Amino acid sequence: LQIFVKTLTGKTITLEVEPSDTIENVKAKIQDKEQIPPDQQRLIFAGKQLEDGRTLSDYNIQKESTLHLVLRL
Repeated sequence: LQIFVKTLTGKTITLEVEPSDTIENVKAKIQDKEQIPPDQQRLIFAGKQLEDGRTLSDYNIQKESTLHLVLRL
């Protein structure tokens, strides 16, 4: 399963994910590609900030969904 994350430079990266992946799991995938610690990451889907603990399927995030990475500090 693949989703897009718009990166700090406006660039797009694709992430390979699973439907039951947690938001913490997605932040760890972004840490591996962009080297931003998960605690400095805020992830947005359709204007709403995603929270650690919940899964992609919990937010109805599906193939080709786009998350927005913005930095906290």
